[PDB]
Amino acid sequence: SSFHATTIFAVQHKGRSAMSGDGQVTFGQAVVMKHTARKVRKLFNGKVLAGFAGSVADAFTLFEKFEAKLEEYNGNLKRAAVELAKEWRSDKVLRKLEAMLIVMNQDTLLLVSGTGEVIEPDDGILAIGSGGNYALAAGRALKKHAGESMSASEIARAALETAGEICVYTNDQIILEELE
Amino acid sequence: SSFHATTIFAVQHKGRSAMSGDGQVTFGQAVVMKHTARKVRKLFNGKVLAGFAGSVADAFTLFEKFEAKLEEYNGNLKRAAVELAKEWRSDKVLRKLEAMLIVMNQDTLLLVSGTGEVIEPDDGILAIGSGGNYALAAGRALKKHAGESMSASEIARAALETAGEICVYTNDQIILEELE
Amino acid sequence: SSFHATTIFAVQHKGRSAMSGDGQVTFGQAVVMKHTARKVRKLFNGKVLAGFAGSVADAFTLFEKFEAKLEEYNGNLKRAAVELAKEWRSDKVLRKLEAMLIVMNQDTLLLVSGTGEVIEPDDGILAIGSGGNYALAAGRALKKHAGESMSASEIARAALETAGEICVYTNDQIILEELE
Amino acid sequence: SSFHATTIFAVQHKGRSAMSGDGQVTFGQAVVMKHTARKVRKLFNGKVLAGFAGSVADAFTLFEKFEAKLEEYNGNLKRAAVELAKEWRSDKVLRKLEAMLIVMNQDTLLLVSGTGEVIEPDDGILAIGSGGNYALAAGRALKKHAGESMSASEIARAALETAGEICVYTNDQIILEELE
Amino acid sequence: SSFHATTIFAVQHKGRSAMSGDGQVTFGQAVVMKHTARKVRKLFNGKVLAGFAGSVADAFTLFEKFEAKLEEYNGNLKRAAVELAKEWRSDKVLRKLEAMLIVMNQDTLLLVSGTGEVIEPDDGILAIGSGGNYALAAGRALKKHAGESMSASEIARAALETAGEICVYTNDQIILEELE
Amino acid sequence: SSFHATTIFAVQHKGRSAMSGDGQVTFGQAVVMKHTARKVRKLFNGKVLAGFAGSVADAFTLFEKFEAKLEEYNGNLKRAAVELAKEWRSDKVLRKLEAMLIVMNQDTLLLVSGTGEVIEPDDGILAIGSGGNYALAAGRALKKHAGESMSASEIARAALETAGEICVYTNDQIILEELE
Amino acid sequence: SSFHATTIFAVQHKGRSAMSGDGQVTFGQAVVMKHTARKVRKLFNGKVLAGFAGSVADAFTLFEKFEAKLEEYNGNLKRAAVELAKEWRSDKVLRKLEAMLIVMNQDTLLLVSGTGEVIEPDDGILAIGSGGNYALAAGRALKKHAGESMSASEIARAALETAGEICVYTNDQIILEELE
Amino acid sequence: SSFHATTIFAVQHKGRSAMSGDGQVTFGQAVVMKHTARKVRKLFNGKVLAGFAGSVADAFTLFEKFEAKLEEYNGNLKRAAVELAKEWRSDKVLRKLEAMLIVMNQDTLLLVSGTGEVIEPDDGILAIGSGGNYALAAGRALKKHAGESMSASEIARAALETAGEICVYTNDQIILEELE
Amino acid sequence: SSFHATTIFAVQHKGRSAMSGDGQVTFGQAVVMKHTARKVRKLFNGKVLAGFAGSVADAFTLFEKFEAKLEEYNGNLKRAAVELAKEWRSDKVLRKLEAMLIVMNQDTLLLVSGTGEVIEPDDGILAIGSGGNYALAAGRALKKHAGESMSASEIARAALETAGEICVYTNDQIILEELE
Amino acid sequence: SSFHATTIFAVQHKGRSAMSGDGQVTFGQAVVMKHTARKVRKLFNGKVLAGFAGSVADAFTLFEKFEAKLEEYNGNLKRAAVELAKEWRSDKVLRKLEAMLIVMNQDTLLLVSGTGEVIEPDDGILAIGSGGNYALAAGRALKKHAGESMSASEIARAALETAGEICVYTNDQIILEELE
Amino acid sequence: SSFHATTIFAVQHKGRSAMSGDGQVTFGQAVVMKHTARKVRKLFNGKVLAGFAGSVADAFTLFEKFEAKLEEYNGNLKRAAVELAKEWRSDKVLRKLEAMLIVMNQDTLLLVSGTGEVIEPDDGILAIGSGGNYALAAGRALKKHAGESMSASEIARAALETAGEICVYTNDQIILEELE
Ligand code: NA
Ligand code: NA
Ligand code: NA
Ligand code: NA
Ligand code: NA
Ligand code: NA
Ligand code: NA
Ligand code: NA
Ligand code: NA
Ligand code: NA
Ligand code: NA
Repeated sequence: SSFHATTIFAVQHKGRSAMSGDGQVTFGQAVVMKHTARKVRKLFNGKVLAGFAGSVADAFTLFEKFEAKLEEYNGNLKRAAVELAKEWRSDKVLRKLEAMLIVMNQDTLLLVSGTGEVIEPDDGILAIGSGGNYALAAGRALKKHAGESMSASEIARAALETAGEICVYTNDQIILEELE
Repeated sequence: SSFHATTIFAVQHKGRSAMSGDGQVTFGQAVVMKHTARKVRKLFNGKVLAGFAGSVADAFTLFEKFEAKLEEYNGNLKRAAVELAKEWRSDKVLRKLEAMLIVMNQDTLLLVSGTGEVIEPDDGILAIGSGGNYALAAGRALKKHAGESMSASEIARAALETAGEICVYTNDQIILEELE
Repeated sequence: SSFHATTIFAVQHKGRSAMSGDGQVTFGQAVVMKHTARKVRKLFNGKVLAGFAGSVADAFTLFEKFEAKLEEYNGNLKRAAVELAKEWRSDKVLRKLEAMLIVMNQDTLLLVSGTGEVIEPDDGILAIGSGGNYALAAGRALKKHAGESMSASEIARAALETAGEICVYTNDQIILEELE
Repeated sequence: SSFHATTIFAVQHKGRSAMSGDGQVTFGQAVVMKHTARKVRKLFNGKVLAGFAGSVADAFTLFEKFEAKLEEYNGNLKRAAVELAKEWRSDKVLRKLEAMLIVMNQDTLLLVSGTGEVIEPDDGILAIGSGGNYALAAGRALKKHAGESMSASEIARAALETAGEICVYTNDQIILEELE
Repeated sequence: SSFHATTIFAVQHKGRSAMSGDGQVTFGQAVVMKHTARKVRKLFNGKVLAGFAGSVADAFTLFEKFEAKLEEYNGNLKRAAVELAKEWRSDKVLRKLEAMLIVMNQDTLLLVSGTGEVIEPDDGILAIGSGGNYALAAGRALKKHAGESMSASEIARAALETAGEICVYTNDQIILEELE
Repeated sequence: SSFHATTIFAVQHKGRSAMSGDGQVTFGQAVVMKHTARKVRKLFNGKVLAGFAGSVADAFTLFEKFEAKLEEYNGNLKRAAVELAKEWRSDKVLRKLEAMLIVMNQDTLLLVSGTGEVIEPDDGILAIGSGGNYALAAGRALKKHAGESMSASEIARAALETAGEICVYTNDQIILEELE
Repeated sequence: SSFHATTIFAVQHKGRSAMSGDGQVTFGQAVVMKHTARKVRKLFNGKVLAGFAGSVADAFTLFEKFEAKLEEYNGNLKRAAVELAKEWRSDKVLRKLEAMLIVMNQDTLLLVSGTGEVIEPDDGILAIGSGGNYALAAGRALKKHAGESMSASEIARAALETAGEICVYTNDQIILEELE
Repeated sequence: SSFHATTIFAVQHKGRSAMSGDGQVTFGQAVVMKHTARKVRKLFNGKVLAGFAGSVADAFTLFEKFEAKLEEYNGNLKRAAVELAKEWRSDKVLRKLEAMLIVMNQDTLLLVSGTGEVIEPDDGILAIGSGGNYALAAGRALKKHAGESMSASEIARAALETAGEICVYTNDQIILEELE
Repeated sequence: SSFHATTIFAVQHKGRSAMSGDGQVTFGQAVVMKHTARKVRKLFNGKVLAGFAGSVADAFTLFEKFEAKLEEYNGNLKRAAVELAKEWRSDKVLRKLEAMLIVMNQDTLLLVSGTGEVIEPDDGILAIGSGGNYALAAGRALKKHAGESMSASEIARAALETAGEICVYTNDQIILEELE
Repeated sequence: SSFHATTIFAVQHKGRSAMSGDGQVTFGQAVVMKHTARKVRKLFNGKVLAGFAGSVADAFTLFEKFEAKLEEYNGNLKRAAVELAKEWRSDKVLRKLEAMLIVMNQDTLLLVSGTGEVIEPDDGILAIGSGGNYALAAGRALKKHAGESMSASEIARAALETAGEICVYTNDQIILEELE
Repeated sequence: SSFHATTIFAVQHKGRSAMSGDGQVTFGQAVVMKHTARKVRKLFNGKVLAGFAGSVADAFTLFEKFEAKLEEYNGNLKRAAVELAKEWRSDKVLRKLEAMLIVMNQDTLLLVSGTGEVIEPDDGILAIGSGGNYALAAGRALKKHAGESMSASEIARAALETAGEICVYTNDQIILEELE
């Protein structure tokens, strides 16, 4: 695709879960078409945060499917994720997607891919999209050297701000959701 | 090279001259290193405006060769430009440069390239650099359909503003210079 | 070349200056030959810090050329750098080096490059090399949201630590130098 | 994919079997998302060791298929492995996987690939994945020249350590399983 | 070129210094033209061991050049090595060589490259050439995990045996030099 | 070069010589910087028409040189052309130019190139530039099937109009010179 | 394929319709196999003219599909074409053909393509194939500046004659068909 | 494929029909695997000569297919040839063949291709394969300029001799079929 | 695939039939995984020798398809080979294999490829695989110039030895099968 | 360059010498600018025939150099030709020319190239340029099989005609020179 | 260059020295221009045999440079070869030649390349050129397995014959020189 993924960051910190994302939709090398896209949402009656950085048709397809697996498996995030991955990597159309998916609940944080990966981080942080690695670095750092004086939302928010500031493909229209 | 040119816009409008530029310095595909670069300057005793979007050492090599060409052909901008163009494109190293130069005095506005082009626009507008074509589109549009209500500086600033809003390689730290 | 550049991070914070770097020397895609390289040094009687991530033969040529420039412009970092850049971009050989130089005295921080760039950052941080952008994201973030409880050297070290943890070309063998 | 395979090593030495593997999950050129993956498992009631460096949806599809072949051919490692190969290679999707499979019981050791290869080594060692070749050379050297003073598990862990030290894609978070 | 570098390994271990090398000279992808090439020599009245895996016309130009720098700087391996590198990286012809040089005296081991690298290993071992990395993994594995019962020349030899056994560009015709 | 040549057409018809050219200066694939460039001129006291489609620095260099050969050889177009070609193809800088030169006088029409060609057409028509082949086809046709009711200027003019109408790289700001 | 398309030109002028084409069949870069191919035909009882420059097997499939479409929409050229285009762009095989179709009845001229284009020209001329754009330039020109002394068939023939004379892939073996 | 087509020539001349072919089968760039291949056969009770220069599995599939179309359309070379082409170009596998088919009966000569070409030559001669063009030039030269003293089979043979003598992919093991 | 083919050589000499192959299984460019592979086997009850260097799952698909064709065609080797070729070349996956097949009985020796080639040699020798062309050159040379003093099995053995000596992809662990 | 070489043919037959050449000057893929070039000339007072398909500035530099060698070595065609080659190939500019030179006197016939080749044919014929290979095959066929009924000049003209008929880059405007 | 190297083979066997080469000069991919070229010569007064398949102007530059080194080093072949190599590899043009040199006297046989290689074989055989690797495999095979019954000159002759039989670039017009 000529559209660049947006940037999504997620973190669990002191009993709190947050997921932040910017809104920049770039087409081609350089042209911004939208500034405020919303690529982070709540699923399963506000019990789960989901972030998909690709197109909305692919986001909805994956959200619906993940919702159905969550019902079929009684809220078990890990199982629903593994089964989604299995389906995703065998689907002729969706498998080729570059954009990844982050799902999280109260207990755990997961990265799902179209090549069929399901990855649980070791420090409660995942990041994806064009800016994802910069936000990853900024959050990891904030949580380790400033964890005590910052929360999960202040962290998700700062990580994305740092990334907007260095990534040309990430902007400063930050959307932030938390689980309570 | 891995450093992107900043964006420069120039306009002659109703007797006034102005030049503007953003400050975004990007290295590689996506990484911003500086936000407030200055690449628009006054030369030749505040009588010309010059804009060069490439590196500093090339800026000084070119600006010095330009000064010398002016104090050689009696302040004639067209002739000094042409002769700088002749020497630029025959220099083993400098002629490979992608970055172009804009010089302007009270009377005329010129683009100079290291392949030896000297171009004087038909509509009082030149633009170069990563966003230069978006600034060119914005400024031409304002000058033709809203020129009666905007000054040369208003257009200069407004063109850069549009360019920054749509081009990932151009930001909102605008620097503007005017003659007189 | 096949040899990757090590990673170097520089920061001015609260009147203090620091510069860290790792020691991983990687050859080709994936083969580490050395873990404890020293690519950060003091110059001009311990008044400036210099980091160059390229080869030793190029580090010596550039550290000696900059030494000449410093004594020839009496300690003035900016004028030395600009003259270094002009020399570096004119040199048939050294002009092609991808690796860059960071120089800093107690007043200011500069990046110099073989293409002839000289860049002073806006927020007192520079970083270069393989893991540079991760270290730059980690450092910018800690300064904004944890500046009031971390010093220049603590930030330098944590930004290199963050970078080594996410970047395969950056290790944990950190060298840190400061000015008083 | 963009995800790099982890490193897996297997060895039969003096009647003992052992398999080691690291935890590094690298995405794209240089970015580590996970440090502690588990890609080495036990199957068939602790009679076989299986290593698969790939994604988990793929690793489960293969561990399931192989288990089904092992019970159909009554624990015969080679018969199950050959029939796995046939099926793997005639699968429109999984056939394309770069990630290979190592399987072993108390009697032998076999690499299996989506191209349909089934290879038994001549010297009791296989290794695969990003760092596989470095593990192989370490492992083989130790077996041949230090084999009276190291056991299978000692060698397995040492070959992976050696590989972790020289390969940027292999870390030091070593998981080791043996056949009791 | 179309000719592949042979393989060379060096190690310092319990006061002893050894350097081993194979003899396989391969032309193009796959044709072996010689099997007993000698690319390991003693220089400086049997006090230094030098190894260069590229062509003879280059290996002599470098050995002569290196030996002059030694007579000029009175046995100082490090100094001569750096001056070699300086000269080498500014030479129009020799700067482009892929093949690298290893020099070692009783006290130290050094890799020199035509891009101007001078690298002392942390662990007493260097290896270069087609099979260099395999020999590096082997020798490192031997020294760490079977160092108390193996000598420097015994390791040099073994690391090359392993390299030859797994790498198609490395044969079993080994040459071995040591310093007492 | 990123600049596209403009389009030039030339014709001798019933004792008349004309040369027409459009004014579109395109940079990159698609961006028009100027509409009215003048790339056809008179040399040698209005006795010769010259058309060069490249940059002005190259146009002037070539016009001056051609002027000097014309004086050195007493107006002989063919000889001055051949000597220019010889000089042009040996000059390290100019030889690589893509744009060609058309010169004509009362008696004859010539195409000169940087690879050293001098070509006299068979039907008194030459064309060059982005649109040149379309203008060539349009003129050839006009002169053969409508020669009697159209002159050299009406032909040069129509050929360029046809070409503006089908070539995206040629526009309708036509400049036309004739010899009397 | 290696086989080049012949050249076809179509024109409505003064109530008259004509369609010409050459017969050069070129294989590969430069080898002519045939000089007198017939790629222009009459259909639907001599009321329409069809030119297709591709292979005979594709000419028959498309001339028969268009025949079906014509009887199924009662002579209406535009509705037949649009339905042909939809069918052609859906077909797994024929959809990739570079060659295009020109159809014309006494009312109108259309171009149809495998990508599903249907284009009616603005000035009553179409052309396709190897020499198509030269024939299009020659024809457009003769109609504008010699329309009042040339008929539709005379223009068709002169445009193909002009094209053959400048295009290496177009010969002089012209076939012309008209409607009364 | 890696296998090169052999060479085949056909000619009709003074009521006689001949087809000649070499036997060289080359694999990759340069390795000859057979010298006496027979790719010229008689079909349809010795009434047609067919030649196909690709592989045997393809040459039989086409000869069978062609011979069925002949029994179905009662000896009509042209009709069967067109239906062959229609079928061939819609076949998922055979459509991709580079190699072409020549069929000729007493009255006519035809080239059929898998892109659906059916071409009758103007001058009684076809040639295909590696050396086809050289044989085509030779045979054409013989027929025109030495036709009154050479027979059809004498030309087929000579055109192949010449082809073999100048083309590395064509040898001198000639097979010759004729119809009375 | 990243697995190179072993080398296989067959010969019929003085009424004896022989086929040899080495055992080297190389992965990627240079890494040897196995040294004693068996790619030469006896089929159809000790009556045919078959060689296939690819993977064992393709070996068995092909060795089953081939038995099934021998029964269909009453042991007629050439017919079965031709029908194997037809089905191999139309198989969507197998069609793409680089590895070729050699089959042989008492009377004849064929090479079969998945592009549908079936080649019987003219001098009683075929060879395939990595080192095939070396083994071919050796055997043709021994057979022609030392034929009167070697047996079929001696030549097959000496050809593979020669190939292993020059080809980095061929080794010295030779398997030999004969037919009475 | 973008300009294609013209076709030149030379032949010695029964004591007569003759050289033919066409006139087509093609630029880029397909565009003919000239139909009647003259690239075949007489030198040295009508004792030698020279053909050079290239540009005229180059063809004159070579005809001049060769004439100077012919008078230095007293008409010795081979001595002059070899010394021409040496000089041609050591010329920083002309050495790169694809266009080759044919020269002949009453005794022999020689191709000379900027790579330094000097080739004498075995059968009295050379040909060069775009259509050279087709002329060669035509020429050779006629000489060998029709040589008692055609002279050198008859063959020369016939080989070029044949070449003009099959090659899109060669026309029928044949210039012929012979040694009286 | 578009001219392929002839094939050259040298051998020392039982105190006799021999060198053979074919005569095929091929231009581009496939066109044979000469069949009897002489690339094997006797030098230094009948004492050394020299083989070089490239052009005669390079042949003579090299054969002069080599004489000049033999005098300098008192007929010591290996020394002259080594000094030739050094100067060849630093020559800006000759450095780039693909053709290699074989020189040989009564005592020794060397291969020299313009990348500075000098190789003395271990089994008395070298070969270079298009068919070199085939000639090498043949000769190694005749020497080792039929050595006791062939002379040096017989092997050289039989090796080139074998190579010509399999390699499309090698022919059967063999030149043989010996030293007593
Ligand atoms: Na940004
Ligand atoms: Na922006
Ligand atoms: Na790391
Ligand atoms: Na590591
Ligand atoms: Na080996
Ligand atoms: Na236009
Ligand atoms: Na033409
Ligand atoms: Na041949
Ligand atoms: Na080998
Ligand atoms: Na032609
Ligand atoms: Na041959």
